[PDB]
Amino acid sequence: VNSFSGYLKLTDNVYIKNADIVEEAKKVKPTVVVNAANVYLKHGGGVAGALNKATNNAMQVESDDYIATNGPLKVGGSCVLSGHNLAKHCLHVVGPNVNKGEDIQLLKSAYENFNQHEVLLAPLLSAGIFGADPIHSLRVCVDTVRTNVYLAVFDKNLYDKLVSSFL
Ligand SMILES: Cc1nn(C)cc1[C@H]1CC[C@@H](CO)N1c1ncnc2[nH]ccc12
Repeated sequence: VNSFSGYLKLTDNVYIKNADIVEEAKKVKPTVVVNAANVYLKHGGGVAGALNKATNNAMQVESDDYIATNGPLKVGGSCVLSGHNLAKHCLHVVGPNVNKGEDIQLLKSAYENFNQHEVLLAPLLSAGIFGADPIHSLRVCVDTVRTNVYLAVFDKNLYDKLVSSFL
């Protein structure tokens, strides 16, 4: 039993809700919140911009030190950093950004990072400003993640379509 509330159950391990991931994290304080990161950990917009703003830019400060030490992530890769006031940890995961021409096949690799964590709050990778088809992202999520994932979808219209079209 966990404290996630109001989710629709899609499969044995995948759950979905129309929610603002910032507000969900603040309420639940999950062990792991997933960020829709880029390889530079520049949290300027999209989910990343919103999560960072909610930390009063502390996420960005920590991220800049991470990059200065380690260099950029790989597309499809991840790193674990602090969750600040939102979660114990933040798993920064880089899905391909179609608006950069990045291989959508890397979306499965991106979701594989979730399997290193027993329970996560997460957005649909490569959705929103990363330009991928959110229906496809949900399919890859369900077919790749085996741990318990609670998916937050900001846009109410898109959520209804993901549910209604889910196979
Ligand atoms: C814009 C945007 N850019 N990216 C990378 C994702 C999004 C939006 C669109 C689709 C949805 C994916 O779950 N997503 C969010 N979902 C939940 N909380 C959120 N807070 C802020 C954004 C957001």
